[PDB]
Amino acid sequence: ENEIEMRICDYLRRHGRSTVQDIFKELKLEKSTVNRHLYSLQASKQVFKTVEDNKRPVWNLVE
Amino acid sequence: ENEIEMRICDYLRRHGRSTVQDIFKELKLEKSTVNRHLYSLQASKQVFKTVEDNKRPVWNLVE
Amino acid sequence: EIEMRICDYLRRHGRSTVQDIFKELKLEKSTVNRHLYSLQASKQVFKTVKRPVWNLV
Amino acid sequence: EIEMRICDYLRRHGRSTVQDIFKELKLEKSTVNRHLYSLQASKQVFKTVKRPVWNLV
DNA sequence: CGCGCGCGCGCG
DNA sequence: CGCGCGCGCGCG
Repeated sequence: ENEIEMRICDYLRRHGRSTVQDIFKELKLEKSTVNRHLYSLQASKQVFKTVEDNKRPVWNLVE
Repeated sequence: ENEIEMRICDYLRRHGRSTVQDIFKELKLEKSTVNRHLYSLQASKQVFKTVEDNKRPVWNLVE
Repeated sequence: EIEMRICDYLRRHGRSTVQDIFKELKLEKSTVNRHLYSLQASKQVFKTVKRPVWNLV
Repeated sequence: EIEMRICDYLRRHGRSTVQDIFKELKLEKSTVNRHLYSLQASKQVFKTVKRPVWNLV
């Protein structure tokens, strides 16, 4: 859903750098639902992630 | 939700042995939501699983 | 054991897709891939890319 | 390297919880556990149970 | 189409 | 409280 993606981006716009944990717990969505859209949004260059070895990816808006 | 668990058990009652795949695709729920309740239902002895090494667990009602 | 058979296929045929390997060895694609990625971690095999192509060392 | 330090702690102190290990080694619990379970798979260490307790061989 | 994935995990 | 988990994976 576009609505889910809107809410994910709005969360990132409000909070900045975040793991899937911060996002899904706040939005009250499944972790998997959020990750699906995070990786989808990464593909369309709307979000980006940084990953330290063996750590949860950290996400933020490209803008 | 109890409703989710009801639907999972009803699926199993109708179809018998199933992986999380069969269930979540039919119920239109996230795989994680279904697995959460499967493992919860396993704990309360309402469902059981069999697992061949390196394969998806197969689930069925205890009854 | 499975890893032995995989490395042996590679040792004989060289560059191979997972498809080449599982077809010959009569094994599940997922099984062969699980072992290839573990062998990759072991620095025993490597892939080129997808349709990855695998080979020894 | 981390696995070296873990096995060395075990070699010196014997039966240890992940808590014992990470506190001494100054490492994340998740890091130590990831390596213990890999060493378990390697048949290098084993656990008794939870609060698992770990030791060599 | 890359896929190795089992995973439930929320955990502080 | 066991937790190692990263995981997005839907894939045929």
